Amino acid sequence: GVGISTGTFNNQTEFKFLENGWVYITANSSRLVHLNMPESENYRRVVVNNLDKTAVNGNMALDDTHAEIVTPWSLVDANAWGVWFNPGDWQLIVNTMSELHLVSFEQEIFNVVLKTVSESATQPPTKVYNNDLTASLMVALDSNNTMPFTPAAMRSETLGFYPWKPTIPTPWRYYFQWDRTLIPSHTGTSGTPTNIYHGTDPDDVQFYTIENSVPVHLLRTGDEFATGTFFFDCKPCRLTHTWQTNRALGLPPFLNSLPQSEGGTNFGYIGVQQDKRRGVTQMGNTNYITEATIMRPAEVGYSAPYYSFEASTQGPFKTPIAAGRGGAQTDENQAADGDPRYAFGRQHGQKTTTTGETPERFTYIAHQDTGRYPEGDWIQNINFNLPVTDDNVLLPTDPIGGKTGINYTNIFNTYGPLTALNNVPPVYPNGQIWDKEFDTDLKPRLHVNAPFVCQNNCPGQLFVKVAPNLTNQYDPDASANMSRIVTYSDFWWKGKLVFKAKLRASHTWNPIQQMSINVDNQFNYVPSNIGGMKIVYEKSQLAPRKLY
Amino acid sequence: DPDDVQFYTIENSVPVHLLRTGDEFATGTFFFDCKPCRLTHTWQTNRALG
Repeated sequence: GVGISTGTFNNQTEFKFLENGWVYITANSSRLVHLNMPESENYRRVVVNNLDKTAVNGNMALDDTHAEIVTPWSLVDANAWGVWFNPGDWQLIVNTMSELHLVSFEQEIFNVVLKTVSESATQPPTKVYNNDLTASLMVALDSNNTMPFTPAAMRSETLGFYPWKPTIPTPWRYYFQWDRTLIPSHTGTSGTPTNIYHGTDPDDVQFYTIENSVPVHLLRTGDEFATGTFFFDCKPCRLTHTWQTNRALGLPPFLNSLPQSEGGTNFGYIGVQQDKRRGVTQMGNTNYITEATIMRPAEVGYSAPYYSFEASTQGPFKTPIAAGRGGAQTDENQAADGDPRYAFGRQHGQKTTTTGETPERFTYIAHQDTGRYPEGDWIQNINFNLPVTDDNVLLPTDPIGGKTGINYTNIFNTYGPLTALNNVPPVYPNGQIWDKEFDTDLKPRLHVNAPFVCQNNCPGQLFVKVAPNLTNQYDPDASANMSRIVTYSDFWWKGKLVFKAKLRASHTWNPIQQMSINVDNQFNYVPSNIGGMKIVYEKSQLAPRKLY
Repeated sequence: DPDDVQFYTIENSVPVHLLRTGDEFATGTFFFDCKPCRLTHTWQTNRALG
């Protein structure tokens, strides 16, 4: 009814401990959601073309040209770690667990309130907020995944990360097809490179509408909507990282001389001359068995062309890579291609009491050592005469195409049948949790954005919208915009996300890395004297494991 | 890198059997799950297909 509540607030995280070292993690999330009525009730096909920016030679990487359908609907997206876990729960998970399973997800909308705004004619402005007990809220759940999948984590537009802070949903839009050509250039290129928006292919037009594809429920102040529990079919996510590169696989060489004293100046020695050694190499025309040349079971990681931009029908885009740079852990200033960089706002971690549009940002330097250090690679001739001469080696310091700032490693690819690599780690709090699997016939081995990828399906997207609230003057044949009563809705959203995790076991003599509170980071986890909050990023794969 | 340190000891991880002259140790049978290995070679390159 009007005065009877329809749900309960719940933002607890439960850890139910099962048998055999498995724990059942239930993450409850409750938010207050604020929804204004849409700017227009119509679907728009809007094109963006930043010709002014890309007209400058050398700015081709700044292309923003695209076509999208702007919809009158809003998307309630809870696909982010911060939506479900506070830093304490994350500390518990990433310190005490070894792997994580995504089990189930359900959500509901309850305690719907629809209000209208009226403004007086008094010379000093003044407005009064009133209830409309008979207005309705339009709620659509796309359980069959008919609409384009638009995870809001990519744009930092999920629900907020604080239970005590009200949140807003993101206006929903999806991509419309377009053909675009952009010929690259550089500062000093003469003429105008071809920079043209070609329009849309009729063969690819897909105009989706919520009304035609999803059942829509009209919720009044006494109604509630529950989605039901959806169960995932995803692979487990490891909460441990690998440290072993190819150089640390297998049996080390036997040391025939060992140090007799402590100190860094006292090393051990193999003793056997390098060409006289025993072992197996994949170099059939050399007798040198060294740590670099000895054969290994397979390859860990792969070189990829970095900051490579590929063009297709829709224009240029960056070639994605599955691993971060080498040596970035020692020096963050060297973090580059492959290290995901997150920009977010006051709803998602930025200090809630800052001023200005500048976002908060961090680059995630994962603990897994699966990357490459291209400044240390080289190619040399098959003859393999050592020391190698100038003409017989291609160093990263050598130019390609006459460019003094491009070397062979920029265009280099060593992905092969022998490559082994890990899934992306969970990035807390701004990282996406699950992703939908591509509908290609041949599918990618992993997604760079979410650690969980949905094989068959995963939960339908939840769309909300304030039902039209018309005045007495509505005329459907009038060309101008609709005349509506200024209406907005506040409703309560509750979600339940269920995980299954395995408690870790101490395998080594030494203690592993753990997350802790310390004097430097202490104030990152408590409110300021004027109510300000922030959620800094936490690494997930703290503990090591043996690759081989 | 401290996050990668892994010091293993046999005494802390494996049961250890002390054997005297009159003792013996059998491991039991382990059964594999590997794929078959072919004792034949292929000769066709792309130029000899079809």
